[PDB]
Amino acid sequence: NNVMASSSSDTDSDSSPDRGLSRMCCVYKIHPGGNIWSTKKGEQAWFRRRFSKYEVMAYDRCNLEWGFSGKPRGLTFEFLWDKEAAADGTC
Repeated sequence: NNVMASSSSDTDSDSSPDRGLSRMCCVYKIHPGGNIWSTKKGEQAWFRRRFSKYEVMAYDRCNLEWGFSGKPRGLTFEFLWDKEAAADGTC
C-alpha cells in the first residue's frame, strides 16, 4: 500500500494524578508570547492573559479542559514538563 511506520505513543501517562505531598502540575510554554504557564492537575486554573482570564482545568494525565472561557485558537501549547507545586501548594 504505502510505507507505514509504527505510530508509537510518545506521550504516555505513568503518573499518579496527585500524590498530596507532591502536588504535580503541568508546566507549559504558551506561544506566541513565550509565557511560562503552569496548571495544577486535578484543579482548575485560570490562564491569565493580556485582557482575559480563561477558566481551564488540568486533567490527571496532563491535558486541559477549557471551560466557557473560549480561549483563542492558534495558540501553541508546548508541554515543558511535569513538576510539583510550590510549598504553599500552588503551581
